[PDB]
Amino acid sequence: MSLIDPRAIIDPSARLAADVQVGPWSIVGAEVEIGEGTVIGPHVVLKGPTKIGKHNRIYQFSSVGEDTPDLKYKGEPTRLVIGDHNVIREGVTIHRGTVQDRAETTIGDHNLIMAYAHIGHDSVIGNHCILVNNTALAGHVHVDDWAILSGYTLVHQYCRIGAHSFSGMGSAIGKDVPAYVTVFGNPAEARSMNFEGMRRRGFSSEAIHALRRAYKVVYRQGHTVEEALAELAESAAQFPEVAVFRDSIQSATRGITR
Amino acid sequence: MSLIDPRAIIDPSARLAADVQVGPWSIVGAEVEIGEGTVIGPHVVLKGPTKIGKHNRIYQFSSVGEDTPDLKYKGEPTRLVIGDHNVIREGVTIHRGTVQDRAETTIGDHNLIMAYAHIGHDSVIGNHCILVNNTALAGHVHVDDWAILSGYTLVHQYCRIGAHSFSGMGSAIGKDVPAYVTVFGNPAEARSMNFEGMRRRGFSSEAIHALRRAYKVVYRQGHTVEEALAELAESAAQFPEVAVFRDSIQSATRGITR
Amino acid sequence: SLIDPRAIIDPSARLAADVQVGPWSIVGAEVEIGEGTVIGPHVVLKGPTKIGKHNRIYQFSSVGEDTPDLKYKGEPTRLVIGDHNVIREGVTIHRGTVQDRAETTIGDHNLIMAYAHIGHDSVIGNHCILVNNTALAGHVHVDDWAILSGYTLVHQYCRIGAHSFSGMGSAIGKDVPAYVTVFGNPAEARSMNFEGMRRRGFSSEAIHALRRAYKVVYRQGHTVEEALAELAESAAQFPEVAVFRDSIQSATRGITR
Ligand SMILES: CNC(=O)CN(Cc1ccc(-n2cncn2)cc1)C(=O)CSc1ccccc1Cl
Ligand SMILES: CNC(=O)CN(Cc1ccc(-n2cncn2)cc1)C(=O)CSc1ccccc1Cl
Ligand SMILES: CNC(=O)CN(Cc1ccc(-n2cncn2)cc1)C(=O)CSc1ccccc1Cl
Repeated sequence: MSLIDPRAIIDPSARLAADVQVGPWSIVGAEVEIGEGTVIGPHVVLKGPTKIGKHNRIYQFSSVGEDTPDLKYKGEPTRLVIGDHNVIREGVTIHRGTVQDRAETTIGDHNLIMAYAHIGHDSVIGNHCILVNNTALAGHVHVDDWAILSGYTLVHQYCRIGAHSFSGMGSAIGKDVPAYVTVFGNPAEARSMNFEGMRRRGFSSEAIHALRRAYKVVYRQGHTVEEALAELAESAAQFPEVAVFRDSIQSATRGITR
Repeated sequence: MSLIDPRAIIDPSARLAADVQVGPWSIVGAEVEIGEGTVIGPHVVLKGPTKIGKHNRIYQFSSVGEDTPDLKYKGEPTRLVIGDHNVIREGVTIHRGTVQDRAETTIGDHNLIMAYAHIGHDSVIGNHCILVNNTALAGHVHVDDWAILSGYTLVHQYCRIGAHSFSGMGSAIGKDVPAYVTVFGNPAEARSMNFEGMRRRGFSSEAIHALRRAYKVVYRQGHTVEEALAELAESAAQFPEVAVFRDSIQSATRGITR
Repeated sequence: SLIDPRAIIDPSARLAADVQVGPWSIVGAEVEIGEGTVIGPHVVLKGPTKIGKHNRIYQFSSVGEDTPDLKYKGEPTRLVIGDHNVIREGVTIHRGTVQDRAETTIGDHNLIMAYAHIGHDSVIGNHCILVNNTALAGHVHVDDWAILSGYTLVHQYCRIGAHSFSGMGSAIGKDVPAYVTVFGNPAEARSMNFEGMRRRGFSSEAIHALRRAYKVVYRQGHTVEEALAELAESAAQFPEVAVFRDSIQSATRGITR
């Protein structure tokens, strides 16, 4: 046994750390860089320019670093960056960026991306996220830390998925999801907050209550989004956790001079 | 000429019956057992401990016997069991069980599992079922005989799908589906009974009528589930087919002491 | 050479001189591939299949496979693909059945994105876009310039009209008239694909005529028969409206009442 299967294809211009493993019938294309302790399964296609960090696991039938088919993209040298300790399951597609945004699709650390998920050009994923089977980010999607997207969740171009937020299965998301919020259906509707998530992060009980009141201000009291932001000001100064929620709504809603 | 492609990989500890066929670039991992007359296509990944029965057909890009990514599972030696005369189409994922249930994902006989379907840990499928393209069982799902799940049907953890039942396409099922019942939408709603299915099994005309009346008792007459079960008692003693229906509702609805 | 030594080419396959085939791809019996086409790695082609010129087919695609429909009993049905198509990763395309025309057919300049499914006997025109995980159950006709957003599902026998547009996660169970936009599960008509008309450089008079046509069919309490009658004037005035009328016409025979 060697760590790189003789049946794999490694481009001369690829750069692999010493203890990387690559399974049989995998392609590591030009300008792919792979960090210490990462494991590429069999039947994987990597394409560049792509940087993959340390201790990742990528499973069979995944195409990572492919060009978007968007007719916007004309063959420019855009990037894909993946951090550390990620798991990418079978059949996942991840596309590199486009020059019209930041020229980079980026993924953080400790993420779990389950089978057949799609991560479109220019998307940005944080840390500790979970994208369940067949979740699809159309492009330019920002997913902040600890978010969970249930299976077959679809996200339109440019949407922001907030920290600790949660989508139900078969959700079709067309607007930002504020931090902590749970959404369901097609089209997606806000229902509650992800209290399970807050429990696991060990939030105080006072903070959990504050976040429920915050939900009610925004969603259950007839406030416009402007009026809600004003009402949340007190509660956001009292609790770092509520400030995250206010900040996610703030940055979603410029509006127009009326 | 041998029936196992020289380009395939067969683990020393795998056990294949005499006339098994394996296509090129397929992996038959450690502790996989394959029965008489089964055909593995090209580009298939089998992983163990897995037992596959006789006269199965498994198509390209399928990963059968993989570990769930559920953070619940910590690497214990769980099983997958597949029966006889099944067809598993391209890109299907089937996961082995978890110690927290029965340590076994199990599939019966004569099933058709179409492209890109997912069968989660600890799920149990009976005989003569059809899972259409991209049907997903989240885990611990029991599918009883002759069920049909239309394309892109999603099923939450722990749901029971009844015998001869039928889901429409893009269904999102969160509670049990009684036998014979047809459900549609996200979230799934009961609509009618799968009379097409009863026709194919050659049910008597008296039994079909009895099952329609049974549907009406449970769904269209303002009965509580307890009151419906009581009303069905007569009809379930008269017809084996109605007993299947009553039994599926019975075993769905312990409830809580009120 | 342009054919990877790690690929498998059946003796009975017929490849034009400058076809490229990636490693670990199978070009099965009775597959024909035209000038300038590129097959990626890890592709499975099966026949009888005819693929035209300047196509690009990506990894993990199974093109020309038999339907699993229990209707089909192993007869030699066909798949035909035209010119300048792009088929992205993981796409499945099935050949036809003897119970229809024995042929699944795809035109020119189409883009079929990852994990899309094209069921037996479906017919796709030109310039269409099927986005990730779009699924045509079978016998589906998609006319020119249609766009099906991601995870759009289409029931057997539906006609998707020219320039029509489905929103994401649409579940389509009846015909979609030309130009119409539909959304949801079950799919509902909302408006017309004006963006699409802009790109084709339709006249401004034609765009207006098509909006009025939408209103006749959908927003004025007309039966479909009454709408067709009302559209007759406007369809003679504008080729673009005739496409719309014709899509509704051919959707609605009905029964003698
Ligand atoms: C266990 N809970 C559920 O399965 C509910 N869930 C959210 C969810 C799922 C998984 C996790 N984690 C897994 N490892 C750690 N966390 C967390 C939340 C869904 O996405 C349901 S749908 C589905 C589920 C699985 C496969 C296909 C489909 Cl379609
Ligand atoms: C033939 N009938 C349908 O196709 C209707 N239906 C239920 C259904 C489907 C198949 C079967 N069988 C196949 N062999 C025997 N039975 C029976 C009922 C759907 O799943 C439509 S959606 C769909 C259909 C096909 C591919 C992708 C998608 Cl998304
Ligand atoms: C950029 N436009 C959108 O992504 C909106 N849209 C329709 C659409 C999409 C793309 C195109 N084109 C691409 N090249 C040329 N045209 C046109 C219309 C969706 O389908 C969203 S969902 C989706 C999108 C992509 C992957 C997975 C999924 Cl789920």
